[PDB]
Amino acid sequence: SALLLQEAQAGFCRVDGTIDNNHTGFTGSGFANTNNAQGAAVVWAIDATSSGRRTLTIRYANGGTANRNGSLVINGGGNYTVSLPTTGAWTTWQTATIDVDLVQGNNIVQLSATTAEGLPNIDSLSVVGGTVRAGNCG
Ligand SMILES: [Ca+2]
Ligand code: NA
Repeated sequence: SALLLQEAQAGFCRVDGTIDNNHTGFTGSGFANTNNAQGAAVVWAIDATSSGRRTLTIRYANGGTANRNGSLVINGGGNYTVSLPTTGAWTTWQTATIDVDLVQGNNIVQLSATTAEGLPNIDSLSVVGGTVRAGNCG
């Protein structure tokens, strides 16, 4: 019972940048393309019926040469790091995976750029562990 969160669907809260569709290979209607600024984020919300460990999978494209690593923070601060190396092209997508603890109830998940390049393009977030559904943005 994984939860797959796409742009333009319940549980997708914000991108500092735009939702774009001009590179092939994404899923849903697009992908998030952040501003080129550190701290630029993609934000989702997840409701968990019980606290407990989840595995998050972030599908992403990085057509630049440099890593564009992310800070992943839950409820404005768990604080995690996500490594986001080059995928070799803006049309090649890979996944980065990270285990986190979610609390029972609402979990605002922010993935933010650690560098001035912003994040790679972010296609989707997948969440596995217990019962999780779209949360409340805000
Ligand atoms: Ca997508
Ligand atoms: Na960008």
